[PDB]
Amino acid sequence: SRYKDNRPLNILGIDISKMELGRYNLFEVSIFLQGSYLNPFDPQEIDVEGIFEDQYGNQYRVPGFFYQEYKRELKNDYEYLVPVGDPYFKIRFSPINIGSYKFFIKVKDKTGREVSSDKYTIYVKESEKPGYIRVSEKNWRYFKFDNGRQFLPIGANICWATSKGTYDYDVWLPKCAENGGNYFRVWLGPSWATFALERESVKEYDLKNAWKLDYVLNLAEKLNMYIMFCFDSYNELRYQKEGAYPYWEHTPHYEKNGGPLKEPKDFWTNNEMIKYYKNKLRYIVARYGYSTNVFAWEFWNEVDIISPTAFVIGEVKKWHEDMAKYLNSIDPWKHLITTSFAFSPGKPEIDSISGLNFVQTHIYKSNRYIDALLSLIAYKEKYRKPHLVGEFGLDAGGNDLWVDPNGYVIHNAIWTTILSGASGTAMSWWWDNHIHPNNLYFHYRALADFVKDINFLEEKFERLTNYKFNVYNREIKVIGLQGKKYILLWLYNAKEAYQYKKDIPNMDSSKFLGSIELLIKPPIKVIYYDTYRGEKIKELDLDKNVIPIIEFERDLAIKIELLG
Repeated sequence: SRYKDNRPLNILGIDISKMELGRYNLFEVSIFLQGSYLNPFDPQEIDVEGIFEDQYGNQYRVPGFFYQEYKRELKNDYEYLVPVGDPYFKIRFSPINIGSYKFFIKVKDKTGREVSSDKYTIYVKESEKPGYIRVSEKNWRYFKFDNGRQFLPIGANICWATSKGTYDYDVWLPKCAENGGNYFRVWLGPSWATFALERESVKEYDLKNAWKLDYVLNLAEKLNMYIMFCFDSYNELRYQKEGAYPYWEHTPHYEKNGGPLKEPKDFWTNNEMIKYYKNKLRYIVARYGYSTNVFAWEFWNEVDIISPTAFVIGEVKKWHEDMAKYLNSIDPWKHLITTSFAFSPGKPEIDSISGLNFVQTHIYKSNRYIDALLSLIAYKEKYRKPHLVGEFGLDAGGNDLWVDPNGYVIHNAIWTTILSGASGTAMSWWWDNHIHPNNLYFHYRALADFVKDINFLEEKFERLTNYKFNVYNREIKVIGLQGKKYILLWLYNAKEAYQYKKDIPNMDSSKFLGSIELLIKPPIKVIYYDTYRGEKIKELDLDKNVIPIIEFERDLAIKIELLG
């Protein structure tokens, strides 16, 4: 309770960021107040709210949150944050409709006293922003923005920084975005994470780390990138004796460290922990919910590998059901909600929860991972909601960095996942020690440029099924999608695709190798696409349904337009 107050409840002053702003832009109110509370992060101690109403009958009840300003510097080789001024409270709002809004501020503290402001009027004009990300109503395999444009996530995990903190995101994110990236994932736990809110306590949240997350969210806003926020990771609830980077002994949840829990099993049902967790969800909604650059709220990283002493399937299921209902109810903008598993097929009792809007896969597999991805994507179509391969690599142990410096594994996975029908790319690990130093972003640029003009929401793509290969003395395989106006093929050499010691293909020749016959109606236009240089190699107008395959080293993309 370092931030306690014991004065009669009064609003002292307010600052309004701007009285006119654009659709989906941030409207920020800053509030100085005094009152009686032991913990500004607990709504039973102090409850700040903004009540906003448009001219179309919609009301928004926006929780407010405690804030400390900082000034950042790169002091030697680490980020250093200097506090500026006293902490105070904020309300962060984003308008969905344009036009006029009225709003007022309401505050209640532990004494039961309530105070309110007068009503203020603001004006919202049209903007370029596409809105929040939702599941597509036209094709449940994919995401959309509110404005109807597709959101096809292309990117990687970028879940924490080095000691350089936000200065690492200053480097990684512009490089990702200039190479077709629009997506990343960050971690808000365990307590060592860059953006850890529960750093020293589960009752009070870390204002420095929350400020870093502000900064990175603002950078995503400037770069048109969209972020999955992962609230907790399994390490928090895994005992030392169980390995796999366990952190229970160090986590603030444990009674040894000041928390309410005697053991991780009690996380799911302890009333005090549930209350604190709901307070955390309220803080996250208050501080970040306004942002259309929040793609999704993710409760857990790999909740199935918490301690086996703590995983009770019915309790974990009920907790996800109840927390998804609570989060949705307090989030004025109704962001997407998900969770994840280490077990690649996931847990159907949890994945089928209606309140989880999409499902995920994590998979680290060294052999025949192309087939594994295809199989998992086919399997999870049973849920009739989008599927994000949210973690991918060869080996949780990092063998990738030594065996595949050119990123062929990432390359194979991102092409496989997009052309197998998943909602976006397989999302690599190793952002800091592999993707960036090896400059692997070109793989994403080539894929992004291949799919950029295809509307997955309209094509009614199905996996390619009726094809005949005529290829002699080479074992070529195909992953493909057949749609209303396009067929998209990724062809790979089953031998070479899993061999990583070779230099990046430099395609010079374009000899004839073989053919693929497809069930289509001429005429058609065939585009051959170099998946490494990210460019068209050759274009062929065809009057029959036999598509030549030109020579390639490792893999080749083909885009076929149904003209007839």
